[PDB]
Amino acid sequence: GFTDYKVADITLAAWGRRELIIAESEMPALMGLRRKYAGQQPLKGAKILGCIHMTIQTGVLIETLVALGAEVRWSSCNIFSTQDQAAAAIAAAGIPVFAWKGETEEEYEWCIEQTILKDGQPWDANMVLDDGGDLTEILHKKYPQMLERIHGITEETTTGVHRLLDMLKNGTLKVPAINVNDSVTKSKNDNKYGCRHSLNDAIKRGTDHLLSGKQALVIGYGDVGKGSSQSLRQEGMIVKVAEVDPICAMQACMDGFEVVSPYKNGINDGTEASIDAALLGKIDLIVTTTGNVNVCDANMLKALKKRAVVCNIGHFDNEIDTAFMRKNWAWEEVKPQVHKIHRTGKDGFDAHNDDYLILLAEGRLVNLGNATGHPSRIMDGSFANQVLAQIHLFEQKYADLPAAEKAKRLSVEVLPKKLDEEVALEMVKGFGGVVTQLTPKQAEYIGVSVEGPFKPDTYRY
Amino acid sequence: GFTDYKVADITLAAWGRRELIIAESEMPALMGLRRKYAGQQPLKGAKILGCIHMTIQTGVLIETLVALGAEVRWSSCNIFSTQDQAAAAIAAAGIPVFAWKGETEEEYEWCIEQTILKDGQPWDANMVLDDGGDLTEILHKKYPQMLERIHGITEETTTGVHRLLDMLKNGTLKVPAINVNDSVTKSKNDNKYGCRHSLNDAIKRGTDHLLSGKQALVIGYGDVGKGSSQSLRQEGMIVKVAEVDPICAMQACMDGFEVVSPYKNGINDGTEASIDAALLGKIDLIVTTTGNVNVCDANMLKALKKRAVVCNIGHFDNEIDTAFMRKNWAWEEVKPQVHKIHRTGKDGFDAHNDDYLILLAEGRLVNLGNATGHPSRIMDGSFANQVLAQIHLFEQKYADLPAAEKAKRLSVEVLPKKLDEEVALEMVKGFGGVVTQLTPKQAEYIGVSVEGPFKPDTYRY
Amino acid sequence: GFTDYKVADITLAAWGRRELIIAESEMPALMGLRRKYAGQQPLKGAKILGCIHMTIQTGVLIETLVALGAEVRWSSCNIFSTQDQAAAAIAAAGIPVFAWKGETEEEYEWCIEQTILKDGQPWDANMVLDDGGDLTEILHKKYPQMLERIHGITEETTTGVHRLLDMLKNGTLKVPAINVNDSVTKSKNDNKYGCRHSLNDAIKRGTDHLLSGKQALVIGYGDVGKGSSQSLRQEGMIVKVAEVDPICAMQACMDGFEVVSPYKNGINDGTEASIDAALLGKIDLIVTTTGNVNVCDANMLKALKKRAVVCNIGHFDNEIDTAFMRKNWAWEEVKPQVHKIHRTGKDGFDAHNDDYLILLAEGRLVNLGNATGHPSRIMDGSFANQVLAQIHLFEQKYADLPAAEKAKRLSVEVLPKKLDEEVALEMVKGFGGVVTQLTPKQAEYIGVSVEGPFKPDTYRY
Amino acid sequence: GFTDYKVADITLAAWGRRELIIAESEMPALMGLRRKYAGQQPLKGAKILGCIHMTIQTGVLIETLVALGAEVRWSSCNIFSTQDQAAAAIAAAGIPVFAWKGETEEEYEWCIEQTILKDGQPWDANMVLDDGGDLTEILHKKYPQMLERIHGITEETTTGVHRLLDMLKNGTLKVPAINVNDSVTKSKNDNKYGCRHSLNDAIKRGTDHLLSGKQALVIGYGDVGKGSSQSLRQEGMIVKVAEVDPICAMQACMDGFEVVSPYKNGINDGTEASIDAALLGKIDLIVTTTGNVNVCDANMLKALKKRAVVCNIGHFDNEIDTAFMRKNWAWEEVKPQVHKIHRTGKDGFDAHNDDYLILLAEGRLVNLGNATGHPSRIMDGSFANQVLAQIHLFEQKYADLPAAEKAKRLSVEVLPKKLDEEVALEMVKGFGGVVTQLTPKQAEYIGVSVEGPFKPDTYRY
Ligand SMILES: NC(=O)c1ccc[n+]([C@@H]2O[C@H](COP(=O)([O-])OP(=O)(O)OC[C@H]3O[C@@H](n4cnc5c(N)ncnc54)[C@H](O)[C@@H]3O)[C@@H](O)[C@H]2O)c1
Ligand SMILES: NC(=O)c1ccc[n+]([C@@H]2O[C@H](COP(=O)([O-])OP(=O)(O)OC[C@H]3O[C@@H](n4cnc5c(N)ncnc54)[C@H](O)[C@@H]3O)[C@@H](O)[C@H]2O)c1
Ligand SMILES: NC(=O)c1ccc[n+]([C@@H]2O[C@H](COP(=O)([O-])OP(=O)(O)OC[C@H]3O[C@@H](n4cnc5c(N)ncnc54)[C@H](O)[C@@H]3O)[C@@H](O)[C@H]2O)c1
Ligand SMILES: NC(=O)c1ccc[n+]([C@@H]2O[C@H](COP(=O)([O-])OP(=O)(O)OC[C@H]3O[C@@H](n4cnc5c(N)ncnc54)[C@H](O)[C@@H]3O)[C@@H](O)[C@H]2O)c1
Ligand SMILES: Nc1ncnc2[nH]cnc12
Ligand SMILES: Nc1ncnc2[nH]cnc12
Ligand SMILES: [K+]
Ligand SMILES: [K+]
Ligand SMILES: [K+]
Ligand SMILES: [K+]
Repeated sequence: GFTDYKVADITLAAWGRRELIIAESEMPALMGLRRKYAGQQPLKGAKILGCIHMTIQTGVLIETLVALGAEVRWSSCNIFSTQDQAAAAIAAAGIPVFAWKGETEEEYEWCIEQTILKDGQPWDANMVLDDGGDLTEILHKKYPQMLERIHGITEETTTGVHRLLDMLKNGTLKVPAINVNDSVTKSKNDNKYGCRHSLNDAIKRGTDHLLSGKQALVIGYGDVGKGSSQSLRQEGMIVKVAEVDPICAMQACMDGFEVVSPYKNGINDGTEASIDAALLGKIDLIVTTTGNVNVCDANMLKALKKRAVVCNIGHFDNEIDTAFMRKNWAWEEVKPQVHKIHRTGKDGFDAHNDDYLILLAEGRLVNLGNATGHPSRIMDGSFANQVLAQIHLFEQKYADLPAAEKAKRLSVEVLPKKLDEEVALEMVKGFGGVVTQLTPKQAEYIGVSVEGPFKPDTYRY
Repeated sequence: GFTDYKVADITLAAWGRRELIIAESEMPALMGLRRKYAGQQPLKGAKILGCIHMTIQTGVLIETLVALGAEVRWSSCNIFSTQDQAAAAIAAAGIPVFAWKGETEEEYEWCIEQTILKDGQPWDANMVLDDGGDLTEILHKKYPQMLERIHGITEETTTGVHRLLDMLKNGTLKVPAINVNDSVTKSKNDNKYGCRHSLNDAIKRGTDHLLSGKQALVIGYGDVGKGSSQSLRQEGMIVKVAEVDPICAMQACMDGFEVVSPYKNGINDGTEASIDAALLGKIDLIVTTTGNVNVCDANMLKALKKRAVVCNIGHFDNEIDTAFMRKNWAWEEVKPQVHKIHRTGKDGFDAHNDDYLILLAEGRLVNLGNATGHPSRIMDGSFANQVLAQIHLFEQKYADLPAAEKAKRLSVEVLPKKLDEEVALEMVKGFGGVVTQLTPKQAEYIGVSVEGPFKPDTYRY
Repeated sequence: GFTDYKVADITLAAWGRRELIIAESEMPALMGLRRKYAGQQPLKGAKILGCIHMTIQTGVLIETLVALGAEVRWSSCNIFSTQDQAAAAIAAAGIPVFAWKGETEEEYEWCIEQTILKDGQPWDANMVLDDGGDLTEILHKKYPQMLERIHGITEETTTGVHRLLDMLKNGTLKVPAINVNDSVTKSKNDNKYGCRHSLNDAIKRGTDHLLSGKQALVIGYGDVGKGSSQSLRQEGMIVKVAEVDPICAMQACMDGFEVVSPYKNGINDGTEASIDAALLGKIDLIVTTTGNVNVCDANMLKALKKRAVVCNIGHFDNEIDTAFMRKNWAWEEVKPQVHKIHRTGKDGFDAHNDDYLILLAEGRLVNLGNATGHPSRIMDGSFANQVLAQIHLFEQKYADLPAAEKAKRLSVEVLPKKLDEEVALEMVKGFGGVVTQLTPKQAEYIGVSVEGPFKPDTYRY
Repeated sequence: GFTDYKVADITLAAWGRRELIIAESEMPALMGLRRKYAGQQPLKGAKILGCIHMTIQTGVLIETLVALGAEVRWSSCNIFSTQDQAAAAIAAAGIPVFAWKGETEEEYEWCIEQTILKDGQPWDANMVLDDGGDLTEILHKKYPQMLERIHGITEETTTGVHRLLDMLKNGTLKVPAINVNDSVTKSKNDNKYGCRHSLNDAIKRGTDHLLSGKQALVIGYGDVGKGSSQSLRQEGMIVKVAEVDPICAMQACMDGFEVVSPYKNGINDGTEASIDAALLGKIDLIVTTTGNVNVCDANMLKALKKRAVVCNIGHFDNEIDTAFMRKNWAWEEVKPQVHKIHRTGKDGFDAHNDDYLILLAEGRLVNLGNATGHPSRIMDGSFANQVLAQIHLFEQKYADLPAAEKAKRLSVEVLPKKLDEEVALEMVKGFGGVVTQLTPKQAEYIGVSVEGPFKPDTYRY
């Protein structure tokens, strides 16, 4: 008689459950934590508000937290990223989840609100797991009294960490947080290799376009930009890379990419004259990866080669000026998450017009919107970190401390390197890899313990 | 009338000078510093003891320091790494240099001593530029009075930095140092991409072996191991990777390599029984990249496939147990830096014996020993950092500080990120790359200045 | 009032039509033929029985033949390869098509029969377009009177060509054929690069498995094996290749793959003892590419690592002994075209059993079964060849020739090189590529016409 | 007391002999033929004029022919391709060889003449082995009476085969020939993979330039162009490809290269206006691979980016207009086979001029001129074919036939596929590869013998 959920189609549960069982076999770090901590129940009494893409991989995360003793209430952090079979399997297990693929913005906020409210009143939540900071922001702005009982936030992604650090700098962050993004087994695994796997996957599913031999422009060359450029280059695209950070641009050059700017001499002065129209007129695919605002702007969209594909793999859709396209150009839906944007005008469209762009996922995160996001064996690292971070902040019991004790603990921290290494070891063993053990003499020679950690905290990998 | 040098053949100078003029055109960051600072003469009065591979690239470094006002006395930090035409060109310019390819160990020490002593007495040195820490160690052990007047050390390489940090922790470091290795435009340029360019280069020059289709084992997957594995994989080798650090091993797996140990279950217990003989018996090439001791040990050498190539690209030769091979097996020189090691015994050799290994550079740094090390356009980054570090420590004038002020400044530091970025920008422009400029709104959106720095100090790239 | 069709769901037609309009923009060679020949109507009077995967790409092929004057009746050549929106769009256009994704074998035969018969009697067919030879075989065995009036067969694929050549050698082939497979713009485009695009695509859609870091075994290294191995290697798989042809195996070695056999010393003597159990126990993915029989046999399936993925990209499913798996092991459907094969026995299954294989598309062509097959821009080459071949055989009018003249024309031929080159030129222009024109002196120097052909017929590319 | 030779330095013989002994271990097909045929002496009585690059690999070929009973007289087919240690080792073995690195054109012709003449009179030669057709041409034009006693020519390379086919077409070829180039274990091994190994090798040895991140233009995309493009792309160059053959251009696009022409719209009308100056002004490296004339012409050389590298890997230097550069621009030798070409004029040069090109090997085959050509394990295939071809033509005894028998045998033929496969098998075993044996049922299923051949003669691989 469980009704405390909202999903697209509960009859997808058995399919979702089959995929969860496969995903468990692909997630040895996460399932190792389930086995290790199940007897101890370290999350007994935890009540976790979770806001992260309701995929099969998030399902394994949810059920690990529950297996460790937690209660949860769950929503997705993006309108297109839910896998409806994953949501159904979680709801069928008696877990409150409010998520479906293809929400409206109003439905998106309503879903988050259904996690925060139980029976019309604030749930007695005491932990937060977030991806991008939307739940964290709603709590601080609209439900500040609830933060009086919450011990911590564990934040998944680069954009969400930025938002937390802004709150900390401004003195508005109310509970301590763990930056899960910056574990090496997250940032340099999920952010990079996850996008390598799933960017070309999403473009193929949405368009079935041949990529070999065509010209791509990747805006950004951080972790997501690195993985995205490789996703395209390994398919045979001719990839050009734009960057504002000269160190990242240096890496792009050494990795074998030509570094270009959409703007003449790199100067974005707001005029059409500043656009390198020759460059943009040759691009078949543009991908934004920055976490910044308006990096694929209206003048760039006007200058792109006819029939170019436009997509964003950063957290928020404002990387592309889709608002300009909504105001000026006609949208022809090809299928869900695939639209032809007719640059002829806004008053209907000609089904045979040759002057259109193909926009994927309406500019929302394309790997999750047009495919299934990162694969389970990659998300294993990110979500093992999430579980460890939830255990730590819940055990620390910040909400129970005296006000003086709270002041010294109000921070944004990362996990210790030793735990990062232990997650990595389980990942390596999952591939069948065999890590060598240092001899006592070798450990002494390089100045480390045989057990690790093996690198100083300054090490960049 | 200049005689204050010792090189292989001074008649090679004109050839060296032609290569220096080409290298200047490949080193825009370093030559940009030469142009920016020449008028100001920031190194006027500096007297630099330099100990680093006497290559064409080091020649451009030397002449940049001199162009900024320094005097120098120079030696190589490896017995096989000098390019004799580079050494000749520097000596022909009136610069004291003591370096040739193929020194003995006694000659190597004598060359360092010739930089320290001028006319039989300590030179009036006040700065140190070092690669690996050998000059730094000799000064601390044998010439402490000279360190009294030295303002700082700028150290090039991972191994040298480790030695500095040991001295700092023991309270034996006498002057402050800059860790040049850990600029991103050094570590994630030189250490990685430099070895990608130069490892396969050296193996080809030493052996002319086809690499495609053959089996390689790379010991280590830090920056050098990453570049080395790519150097071989891009040639079509089937590359396996060993590691003690599970995070580095995770990267190897995600990069498409099989992670293996020379020892059964990774346990190095000193017996032949622990060697994975089946694995080592299929390896055609082994490369050590660790900075550690005895990572290609006697039992591994005994188990390698007949005619395997053995080489080391870490700083010191003790990565491979070459002492064991000198004691037990006969060495047939093919040509300089290429030896067949006959596993039949040590009492002469059979020129037609099939049971040998090919050892490159007698186990010393193979890229420099059997080829020319990293290319100018990569060394541009490392050496622009060296020049900036020399300017900073020389301007700080630590030797002239009172004892109480010395105590506050005795440290090992890295260059600020802003300078790292400015070096990278010159490198990118050298490729013809165009970096984009943030708009004021974008810079505000991500919380940075339009001029940078663009990343927090914690960022790993 | 059109009812002469059978598809899954006619309401998918508008979606299919949108994808056809996109595919037209990705198929410049095929659309160029449509424009070049539309006025001349070279297929006026042609009545084409077509049997080839009812995809969007085949839709553009069908509508090109119709635009040139043909009437057609169409079926798919595989039970899982139809895209239902493509079938719907073709039926909605008034074209007889009998095809849906997920036919039974009985439905598959019924669909072919519906093209052959119209209103219960033989259609007035005079041309055949086939992929794999199934329609060709049915006509020869069951409808010889129909072949009397058929001018030729244009055969798409390696397996179908082999079947034609068998009939020719036995004197049972009744009408001439064009081997479309062996145009360079087919075999060395479609067979190789098509599988490079679509193999990893299908595995991702079926399983969402990370491929990087895992072990693959590709059986075969012809055109399909070459593209398949690249599809996996570019994702970071560690790919091993099996072959019976030592020249193809040599290419695999030089391409950077380890060449292995499932059998000890390559000897397939039918016993379990001949299986290299150590090798197969480390394989995460096996792909068959051979066009041969039982190349992934029962003993290999028994020896594979638990949870390995098993798939076939050759034309027919008998490359894998799926009959053995149907007889002995329980099948758990995950979703359409994805089955867990439980090696515990056949009397039901345990949903949590760890000892299963994942079989894709029930062993049928995996790229079409689990994804969408090759992309439009690659199929452009194959299908431009098909149109040219249909024009040529239809113009030759073999059925109308006297017996003595038929005897001189009964053959299996390829298209002339000049047409192969003209197809390629349109493909290159589609990428924006610019082919250089020889000067008269250069053309004389190498002995060719400025217009081509540029290579002798013996050239292998 | 052997004096019938001319080499650079006979004291290099011991070094050459050590490298020959290593090369034997890298050439299993060739050494397998030595072992197989040594007892039978199938070349007893053969007297072979040989004209092919006097490398270590050619040394193993020579000594295989001698071991099979032949006498030989040898020269190089290029002025820069000899390895002086290889020439010395052969001369020290008592084999007549006339070859050194850095011959003049006059010395080149004199060396060929020393093979043709013994003691001032024509040698009683009866077999010819040639690479490029220079010896074959001299025999036909200047020594036609010698061809009356010669049983055949075995020709190594694409350009030499073209010359033979021209003679055959004109009725001027006097003896039958075997096209060794067109074995698959030659053309699709040597021509492609050999250049992949040795192009980047030669550029690194000549210039030590970083290649990653720089722009290359490869003229041609046949076998040499394919291997050359990969040599550069795998180092991280951004490679553009020019072609006159649209099928080869199609392959370039699908392999992930942008296809461009040096001429606007591909039209080479002889004017400077036709040069795409924007394209050429961005190219850092141009490589000619065509076997054609003037594919890197004077107007292209004028338009290249300052400091671009120019080289040719086709057989003859006339691919580049070096004559134009000799007449107009000053040459500054950096070192042997490396020249800066100063575009400021011809009246001396400024050592610091920035407007120069770097020409490698004076436009002669760059892999052999600036490095050591293809590696032994690749040349194994080519030279096993050469030995088989020499055995066959010598056994056929064309010169001894009646005039009527000669007419029916005057042809240019390739080796049978069965032998091509047997060479390939030895190559595969050299990598440790294991070829699978077909079962009787499988061989029947695909219509081949279990022993091969496995493909029809039309197969392109
Ligand atoms: N879709 C996914 O699965 C996924 C995964 C991880 C992270 N993310 C999101 O992707 C975004 C990027 O994350 P990251 O970890 O790569 O961050 P990052 O900071 O490592 O990289 C962002 C890069 O963008 C560059 N950049 C900023 N403004 C630019 C501009 N105007 N033009 C060009 N380059 C510009 C920055 O210099 C930086 O190198 C964030 O929004 C993050 O939350 C998405
Ligand atoms: N030849 C060159 O041009 C060049 C360039 C840069 C640095 N170096 C030298 O190369 C060495 C490595 O430098 P780095 O910057 O890559 O250091 P690093 O710390 O980044 O990498 C060394 C790696 O070796 C691994 N390792 C240690 N012991 C091991 C063992 N027994 N088995 C397997 N892996 C083991 C460590 O876990 C680590 O990841 C140093 O000696 C450095 O000075 C050489
Ligand atoms: N799925 C697709 O889209 C697609 C595309 C083109 C062709 N095909 C089909 O794929 C198959 C292969 O086509 P192809 O053009 O690559 O043929 P091919 O003749 O070029 O290659 C087949 C290869 O299999 C090898 N082989 C045969 N028996 C073997 C065995 N027991 N073990 C290992 N290797 C073995 C052969 O030596 C040969 O090199 C055919 O059935 C063809 O019709 C499928
Ligand atoms: N250096 C080496 O080790 C080596 C090895 C093998 C062959 N070769 C030589 O290399 C040359 C090429 O041999 P191949 O086997 O690759 O021949 P190929 O016929 O396979 O390729 C030559 C290519 O050049 C193209 N081409 C011709 N004129 C052109 C032009 N003006 N612009 C652009 N492309 C043009 C042709 O279309 C063709 O595809 C020959 O001279 C051959 O003897 C050298
Ligand atoms: N599959 C996935 N599940 C959850 N969050 C993700 N972020 C990226 N891919 C994801
Ligand atoms: N190493 C080599 N020896 C002889 N001929 C060659 N052609 C190309 N490389 C060669
Ligand atoms: K997924
Ligand atoms: K160098
Ligand atoms: K498709
Ligand atoms: K060689």
